[PDB]
Amino acid sequence: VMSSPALPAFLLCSTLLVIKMYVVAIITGQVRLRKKAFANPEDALRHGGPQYCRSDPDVERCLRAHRNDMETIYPFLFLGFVYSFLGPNPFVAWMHFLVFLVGRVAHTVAYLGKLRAPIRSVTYTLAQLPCASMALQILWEAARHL
Amino acid sequence: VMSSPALPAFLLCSTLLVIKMYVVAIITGQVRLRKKAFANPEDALRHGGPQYCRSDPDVERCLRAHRNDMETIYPFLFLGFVYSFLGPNPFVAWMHFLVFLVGRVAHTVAYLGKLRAPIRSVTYTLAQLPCASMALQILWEAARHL
Amino acid sequence: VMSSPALPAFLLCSTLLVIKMYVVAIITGQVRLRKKAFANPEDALRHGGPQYCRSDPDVERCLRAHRNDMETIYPFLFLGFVYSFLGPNPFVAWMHFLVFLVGRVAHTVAYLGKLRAPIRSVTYTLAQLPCASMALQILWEAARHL
Ligand SMILES: CCCCCCCCO[C@@H]1O[C@H](CO)[C@@H](O)[C@H](O)[C@H]1O
Ligand SMILES: CCCCCCCCO[C@@H]1O[C@H](CO)[C@@H](O)[C@H](O)[C@H]1O
Ligand SMILES: CCCCCCCCO[C@@H]1O[C@H](CO)[C@@H](O)[C@H](O)[C@H]1O
Ligand SMILES: N[C@@H](CCC(=O)N[C@@H](CS)C(=O)NCC(=O)O)C(=O)O
Ligand SMILES: N[C@@H](CCC(=O)N[C@@H](CS)C(=O)NCC(=O)O)C(=O)O
Ligand SMILES: N[C@@H](CCC(=O)N[C@@H](CS)C(=O)NCC(=O)O)C(=O)O
Repeated sequence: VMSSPALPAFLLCSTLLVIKMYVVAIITGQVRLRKKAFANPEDALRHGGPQYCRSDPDVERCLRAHRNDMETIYPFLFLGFVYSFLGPNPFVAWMHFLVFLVGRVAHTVAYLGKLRAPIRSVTYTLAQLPCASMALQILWEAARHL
Repeated sequence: VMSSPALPAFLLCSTLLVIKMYVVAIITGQVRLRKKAFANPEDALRHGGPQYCRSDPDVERCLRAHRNDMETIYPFLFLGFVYSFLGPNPFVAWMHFLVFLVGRVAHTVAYLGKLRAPIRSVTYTLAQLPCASMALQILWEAARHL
Repeated sequence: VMSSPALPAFLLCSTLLVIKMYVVAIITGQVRLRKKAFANPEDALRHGGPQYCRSDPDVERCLRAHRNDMETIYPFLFLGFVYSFLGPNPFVAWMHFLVFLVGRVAHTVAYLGKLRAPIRSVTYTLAQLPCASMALQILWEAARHL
């Protein structure tokens, strides 16, 4: 874990974000049960009848949050890992990771909490900035070692 | 591949799971062709007419299985890789990886096979346990190296 | 970045593909705004009224492209990273990475550009070939080190 100075901070933030995705999965399942809105007939038949194989807007919202997480957190897992080994200034690296972590936690709160626009969109954009920064830094390092 | 004692087992299980996702992709395409249920008008027009740009419940089921795989296997790819370098007891590490592998293969069989509830849900939960375990172990290691 | 001879090429292609996914995300948002097709009521109310919380076929197409990217590029990020450390012939490794990069960029152009079938399907298949190749190579290396 001490293979580079930024790596522990990266691994902490990454793992917290993976756990935060698992929390979204748990919430999704709870909403399905409470709203009786299942995706599969076999599930519905166990939980009250075929009429409960149906869509629900709160379930759909949970799925959108989880999807957006997969669109953003998964690339961070890759970029941040690589970036950690490029010898960034450790404080600058911490700032990239913390901005991503806080932005993404805020995004889920804004999404699942139905907060007014543009709160969710701002949190998304915030969190994408350090990702864009890391991606460009990796591109320069990779290109210059070809 | 021998950078740590758990790494070969991790790479074997991971790669098998990636291949298993590719199998879901292949099945999905076959179901679209057999049910004549395409997502895009350009595809439908090549395969019999515009009426075949339509949804189908078996195609939707395949997509749900693939989505659930992306929600669970992708985090395992990250967590298990990191975990392999944390000096776990090799047998304990094997058990984490094997439980995930067997649970996830069983999940796809249960999902695509339309097995009765709660078989799929149990397989999901089974497989998530080693992921939760690895995530917490990474969190402690990362935190203690800050 | 010089931990193995193939690694710089891998990191270049990977990072370009992550950026290409971000481009799909940007396009998606622009299409939502231009078509006034938002997924959430809070978004619609900010952009003209509740009637604009609605689906749109161009938005749906963008989401399909992004989903297909997550189904294919994310596994490449894992496989290609591992493969880079297995001592492949560097030119052969470059060819795997370049075929994936070109195939995936072509896939997005074909998808978002609504190009006739089977252009998108061919690009998908093209790009999957080096992934299948890397996966099998990893499987043999992992298995033989058990
Ligand atoms: C990582 C998980 C974060 C979960 C954040 C959940 C935020 C829930 O927030 C709640 O949302 C409801 C609308 O959904 C409102 O009616 C409640 O008043 C609000 O507090
Ligand atoms: C990794 C890929 C696993 C594929 C598992 C496919 C399981 C198919 O299982 C089949 O499903 C049908 C319902 O779909 C049933 O009608 C068949 O009897 C059943 O055998
Ligand atoms: C990485 C991002 C690639 C973006 C490729 C966008 C291709 C857009 O291509 C455009 O698509 C339209 C149909 O959608 C056609 O009407 C236009 O004539 C065509 O040029
Ligand atoms: N797939 C996204 C791409 C753009 C994006 O990620 N937008 C942010 C800021 S508006 C978001 O939170 N989107 C909501 C979502 O993905 O459901 C979308 O459909 O909106
Ligand atoms: N996205 C999931 C989150 C919870 C989850 O993964 N549940 C498991 C056990 S019931 C599952 O197999 N879900 C089916 C699915 O994701 O389609 C869902 O909508 O259910
Ligand atoms: N999830 C895919 C699995 C198969 C696949 O990836 N097919 C390629 C070639 S036809 C594709 O471009 N699919 C379009 C898509 O995923 O929307 C699907 O539903 O088609």
